[PDB]
Amino acid sequence: DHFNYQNDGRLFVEGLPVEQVVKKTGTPAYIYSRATIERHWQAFDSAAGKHPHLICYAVKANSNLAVLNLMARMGSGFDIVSVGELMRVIQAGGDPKKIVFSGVGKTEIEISAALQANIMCFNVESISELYRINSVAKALNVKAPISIRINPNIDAGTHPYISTGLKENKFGIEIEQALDVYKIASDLEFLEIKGVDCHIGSQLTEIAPFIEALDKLLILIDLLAEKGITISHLDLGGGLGVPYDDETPPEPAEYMTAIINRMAGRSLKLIFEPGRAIMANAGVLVTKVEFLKLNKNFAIVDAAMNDLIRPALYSAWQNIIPLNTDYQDGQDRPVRSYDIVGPICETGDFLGKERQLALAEGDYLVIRSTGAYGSTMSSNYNSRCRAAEILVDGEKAFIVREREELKDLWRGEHILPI
Amino acid sequence: DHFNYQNRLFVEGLPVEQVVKKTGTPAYIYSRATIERHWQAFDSKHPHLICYAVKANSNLAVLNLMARMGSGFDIVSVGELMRVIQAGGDPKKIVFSGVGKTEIEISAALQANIMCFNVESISELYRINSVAKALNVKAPISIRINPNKFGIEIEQALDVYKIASDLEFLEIKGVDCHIGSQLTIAPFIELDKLLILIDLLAEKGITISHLDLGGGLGVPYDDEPPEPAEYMTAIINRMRLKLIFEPGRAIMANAGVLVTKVEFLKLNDYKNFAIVDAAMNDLIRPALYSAWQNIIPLNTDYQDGQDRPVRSYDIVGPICETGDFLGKERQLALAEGDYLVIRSTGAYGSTMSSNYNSRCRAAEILVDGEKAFIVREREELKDLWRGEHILPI
Ligand SMILES: Cc1ncc(COP(=O)(O)O)c(/C=N/CCCC[C@H](N)C(=O)O)c1O
Ligand SMILES: Cc1ncc(COP(=O)(O)O)c(/C=N/CCCC[C@H](N)C(=O)O)c1O
Ligand SMILES: [K+]
Ligand SMILES: [K+]
Ligand SMILES: [K+]
Ligand SMILES: [K+]
Repeated sequence: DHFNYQNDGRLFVEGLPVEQVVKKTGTPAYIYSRATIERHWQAFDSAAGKHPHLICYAVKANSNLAVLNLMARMGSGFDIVSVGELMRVIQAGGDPKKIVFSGVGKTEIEISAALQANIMCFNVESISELYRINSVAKALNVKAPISIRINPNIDAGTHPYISTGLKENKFGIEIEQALDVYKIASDLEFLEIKGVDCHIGSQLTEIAPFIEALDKLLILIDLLAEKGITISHLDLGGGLGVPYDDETPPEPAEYMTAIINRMAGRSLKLIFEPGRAIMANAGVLVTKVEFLKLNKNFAIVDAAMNDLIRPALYSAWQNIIPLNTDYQDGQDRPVRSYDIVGPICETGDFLGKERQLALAEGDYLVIRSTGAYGSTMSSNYNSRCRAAEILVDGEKAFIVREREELKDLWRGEHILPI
Repeated sequence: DHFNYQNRLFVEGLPVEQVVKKTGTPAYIYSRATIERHWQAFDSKHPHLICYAVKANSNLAVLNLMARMGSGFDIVSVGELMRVIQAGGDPKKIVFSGVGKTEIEISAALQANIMCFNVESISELYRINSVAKALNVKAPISIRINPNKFGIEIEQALDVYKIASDLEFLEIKGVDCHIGSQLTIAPFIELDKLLILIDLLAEKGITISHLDLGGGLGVPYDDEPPEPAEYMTAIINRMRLKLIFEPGRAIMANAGVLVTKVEFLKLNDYKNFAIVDAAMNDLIRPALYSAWQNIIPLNTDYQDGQDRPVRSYDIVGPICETGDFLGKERQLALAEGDYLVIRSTGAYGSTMSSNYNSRCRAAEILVDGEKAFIVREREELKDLWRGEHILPI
């Protein structure tokens, strides 16, 4: 990424010092690198090269309009999970023909809207859902393009977590029943089979499971050919992991080449739905130290679990680094071991534990790797306003989401008449 | 609880099916009577104030109910301060907790002339004093004592209470604590150590006008202890002071439910799923804490002749994570299209909700006898991207 300390000592985001942006906007603030976003999307797109492909960015990772728009300009497709996401993508100028719609709980209203926007494909997750789609397509007199989200029989002795996740969880149709449901789809008049889909998990740090999944889906495609069902594309979902702490996942290029090499001599169109791998390290969250409480030690900062929930919800480890490596204001900064915690009234409200840091009250800290599943999971708990989000381009910073104002908190609320 | 089966499930005088028919699902539904009863149970001589913990449920109508009964409020942000004022609450009956209070929040609270700041750090004393000084007022204060990022350890109580005394624009009014939540009596009482501390402060010349015992009193979610009356008694009996209480959950938890519609049933030999239209962005307690929330049908005796084989279901929402669930392994008789009611969601329900997956926040409805009011309108899609802009290249 383009978050880089300089000979100066000061942290920069592309051409701008981070301190400079947060001085205008205040904290807490999400800050995104345009260059990092673009580089990361391209790393995926290029690596797929001559093989017929679409990159359907997973909107759920970060749905900000400016962010989406960056993708839309580069010609990206989008993977969406709601009508809210559909409208976000259209708003941002994304091509609805390049939209696939995932989700186990799609409503008739959402399916109608997506049909009327003429999206590429519905990635279907239940039998009940097939009937619903067909039923809505019928009422509009169109033909709904569909894949089935399939759960391959990944080998558990080689990928135990992925394998049981597939088995235990609400997503997809188990491969053992693939043909049966693909059949039902074929029999349905207002559906039109276009593809096969899967998504095997998230933050995966190995190529093997992806390949394993591909293999079994190719086998399935072939079995479907023989049964006189034609398959125009194969959607391999997202799930490619990133370095948060010490992990070394495959980079997008390597992940893609393995997948392409496995495509051997086929012309089948490959759809990918990455989210995290594109956005995670394309953003940070900046926060200001309010107080230090010394005993265990606490740095109390102005960001909290409503701004970033990943640590509280998943025990995610997110690196926390200072805004300057060489402070020359002569303030006393004893290195100590701090829990970094926010103002919210729960013990669960923390951003990181046991960090070795040299801090004075008033300092700014940067939480790395917060570009994915950061602002999208944010809330107003404790009636805190959602953070500003800023997009940096070279030497220009643009506010791509304004900090909420207090009077927005109770918008649409009503007291009882007396 | 005025959520009661009566034929069909009713909320006070109204069938639940009737309200959700107008508003749609998902929807939070609150009982006015239950809220009032629960606040009164606590209130019902010894000089006291009940400072409802806004964080549990900060909806304006809800806050207003408390305000009408003369309640005080415990707040943790300027956002909560403004909510309480907006709902017609008395700022003189507001105490302000929180480890991370900003100068801006302290200023606003001073200017609104609140009862007390429950202080959690030394640094914070200086900040308050510093802002009070700049406004030329005297900030009323307790120290939150730990008999966690929270509080001052009792071993250092006197030392910091001293520092406070030495500060001119602060004025020591009280002693405060909050020991945890969903407790679940013995730990409460084990008060004792704070009274001892008060006395040690008297001897040091300091005087303490009030003692704030926080919230934390638990409720029945599944099979769980003390009702408010009994909790209070034990505290009174063990007393003399003016007692401040900050209950949240014990007032609101079972004063509300969340209603949701079954979209699909996915059947497998291995596991079954009811996919509903509510999710972890509407109610995060199961995903975040593995909280058990009871999930019950809208009707015990369905007379539409649909086939409802009893099965074991996980109840899950439309959000794209395995973590998005509302409850696990429930024995339920369901058909697609049925409405389910998730109980005990009046506290830490909507207040922790978000827009993840670009889902609009649920409508919230307050029932009074035979009248239902929409106390929070469902968000519209275009509210999702409020304040967002694409780059102009
Ligand atoms: C059908 C489908 N496609 C694509 C993706 C994108 O996956 P990615 O490449 O971003 O790993 C997901 C993510 N579904 C799961 C999201 C889990 C993230 C969690 N809130 C977190 O913060 O880690 C998905 O469910
Ligand atoms: C000063 C103070 N008063 C009252 C309460 C809560 O009162 P209760 O409702 O316990 O009577 C809390 C913390 N409250 C702690 C967090 C709330 C629980 C979590 N979100 C949950 O859903 O279980 C607090 O910090
Ligand atoms: K067909
Ligand atoms: K957002
Ligand atoms: K004083
Ligand atoms: K715009």
